[PDB]
Amino acid sequence: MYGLVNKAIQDMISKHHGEDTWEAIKQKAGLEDIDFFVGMEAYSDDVTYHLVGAASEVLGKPAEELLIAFGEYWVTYTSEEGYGELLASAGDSLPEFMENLDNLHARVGLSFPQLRPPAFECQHTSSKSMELHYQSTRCGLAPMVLGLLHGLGKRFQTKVEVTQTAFRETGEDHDIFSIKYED
Ligand code: HEM
Ligand code: NA
Ligand SMILES: [Xe]
Repeated sequence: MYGLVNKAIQDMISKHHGEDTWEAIKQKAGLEDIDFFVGMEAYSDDVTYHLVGAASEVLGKPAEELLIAFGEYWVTYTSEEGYGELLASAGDSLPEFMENLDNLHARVGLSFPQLRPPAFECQHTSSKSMELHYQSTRCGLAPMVLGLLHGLGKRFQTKVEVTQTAFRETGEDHDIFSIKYED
């Protein structure tokens, strides 16, 4: 994934647990050979998977719980590290935001030529609910989508309730989430 993602992980861990913990996790992840992540440079997806697993071991939290926290953090992080206007342009409510997500990644994709973004599709079931279809080239990030939806929730001052109804992990085609929302 692009370094921006790994910088964000480093930043979340450092701010919440301190630099000493961040150095232990980096060492454990097998990355001592990397002084710093380059935001606009492509890295092997392995770098990120090794960091999550090393953080899970060192911090004693399941990888899935860290991915939910990272998903909320990403909403705030991008807005403060050069992408606030891009975010604002994708809208001012949770559902309109999700409709634009493919289009937001296409814009991100101008500047990150080698991006493999997720694909998201909405089916609106009412003015207060939707089904969200998530398809990805990667495994295991559905829990990250749960935290991102909560970050967008805090962003738009909107109560959100998210329940996953289908799992790529239990053989289903792709992950589907059921979302209820409300001002
Ligand atoms: C301006 C804001 C954002 C920027 C600059 C950005 C950029 C990125 C980048 C660089 C990646 C890594 C992909 C790669 O290296 O191939 C990524 C992945 C991802 N992004 Fe976005 N992103 C933004 C906002 C969001 C938001 C708000 C969501 C909320 C759903 C989201 C959903 C995801 C997911 C689930 C992935 C995991 C990759 C996958 O599933 O295959 N992004 N994004
Ligand atoms: Na990576
Ligand atoms: Xe992300």
